[PDB]
Order: sequence, then C-alpha cells, then structure tokens
Amino acid sequence: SMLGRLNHVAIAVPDLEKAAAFYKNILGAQVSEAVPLPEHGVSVVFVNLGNTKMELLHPLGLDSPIAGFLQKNKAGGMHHICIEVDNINAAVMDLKKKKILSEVKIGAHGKPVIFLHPKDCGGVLVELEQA
Amino acid sequence: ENLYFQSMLGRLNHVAIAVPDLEKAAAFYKNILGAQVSEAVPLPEHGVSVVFVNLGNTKMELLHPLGLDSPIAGFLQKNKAGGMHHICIEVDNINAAVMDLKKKKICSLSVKIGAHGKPVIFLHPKDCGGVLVELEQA
Ligand SMILES: [Co+2]
Ligand SMILES: [Co+2]
Repeated sequence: SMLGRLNHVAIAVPDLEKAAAFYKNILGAQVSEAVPLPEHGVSVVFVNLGNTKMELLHPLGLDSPIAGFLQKNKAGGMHHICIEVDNINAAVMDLKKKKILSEVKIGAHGKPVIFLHPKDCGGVLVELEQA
Repeated sequence: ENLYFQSMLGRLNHVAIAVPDLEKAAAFYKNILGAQVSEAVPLPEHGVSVVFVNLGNTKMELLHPLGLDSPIAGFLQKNKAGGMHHICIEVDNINAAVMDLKKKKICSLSVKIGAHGKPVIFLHPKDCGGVLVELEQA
C-alpha cells in the first residue's frame, strides 16, 4: 500500500484571528501564527494536536479557492483532509489506472499534492501529499 | 519547540464522515486508496453504523444512519453525497474540561456516553469555526 498517515484536517473559517484564538485560549491547543501563502490564495494557522495538525484557512485574494466555500458556509466548515503517500507519482498512475479534480502541483508544504473529487471519496475533498 | 505547555487538550482521536453508502465508502478507502479498513460495526444505541479507517496516527469514522431517528440523518438529507461531519479531540479529564468551558462562558451543544463507551460533549460549530467538535475523555 502507498497510503500513509493523515497529515492534517483543513477548516475554512470566517475569521482567522478569532478561530485561532478559540483553539488557543478556550481549548488550550498549541496554535501557530497566521502564515500568508499568496501562491495558494489562503492564510493558514496551524493547530498542533500532537498526532496530527488542524489547518485553519482564510481566503487571501479575491480569486481564492475557499472564498466561494465561505460564501456557502458563512460560519465556516470542514474543507478537506490530507493523507500522505509514499510516492505521489506512482499513486496518480495507480489512480489513473483504476479509472479514478486537480489536473500534480506543489502544495502548501512545498511537496507535490493532488486533490480527489469528493464524489468518489464519500463527500469529502481528499488531498494526497507526498510523504 | 520545547516550550512550557500546560493544557488538557490531547490527540485527535478521529474525523467523522457521514456517507450515503457505508459499503461503497469503506471499499473505496480499502481497495482504491489501500487504507486499513475495519468491518461495519452497528451501534444501535447511537443510531449509526461505523466503519473505522485506520491511518496510523488517527482514525476516520465513516458513519451511516441506523434507525429513523439517527442524528446524522438530517445531515445526509442536506448533503446527499456525504460530507465531513465532525472531529473528535481527546481531553485528559472530561469533568474538569466541561466546567473550564462553563467558566469561560462557552455554551455547549450537548455530558453523555459517546460511541466509544466514554463520556463526551459537543461544542457548537459557531464557536469552533464551522466544525462540530466532540471532546471525549482520553
Ligand atoms: Co491542505
Ligand atoms: Co465521534
């Protein structure tokens, strides 16, 4: 098998500051500072849960991919999960061979990623990232 | 970063996904993605059947309604194709946690016995950024 550990769960939030402060000051999580990533059109806050991370996303730019998501879910909502694969290239070829959204691109962690359409995943947008 | 950290929040225990078909969802993660998938476990006391997808560092729970009064039944009526439902974070002691939330004037959605036999509570997604968060005793 090529599948690995869950890298992160992504949450689109309508306010980055108040979302990060909730997990930090209400739930007592270890929370990072807001990191702007213009090449991906989001600002990210990393919530470290020990075994995995939570990514709080906020749009950065008008053509941001998650800008439309927050327009349908104005209060926020779960966006996608990220599972690691030992090799992104053999994975896509095994998925293409298995006749299974994204046309391989460098992800928000500097590693190549792809996104699977939620229809084939049970309703959840699944991002596969090179381990 | 080896900083001073005093907190009762723990590891992420699972991420829950409500699916319109348990069998076809479990088969996808097992046979398409190569994940370790459990057999369907019925939980009538909670009105769901659950399939556990073990990713090593955490688990994903694929939920399907079991009974007409299922709690995720309304979710699957709005999201017919499925969707992410909630996350579950462990706490070192559920009782000290709930009152620390009450002291912080945080109104909770739910203490009840959860799907793993341990006491749980649910926070309203408005205060969590849109995600339903379940706290369960570690
Ligand atoms: Co991501
Ligand atoms: Co749960």
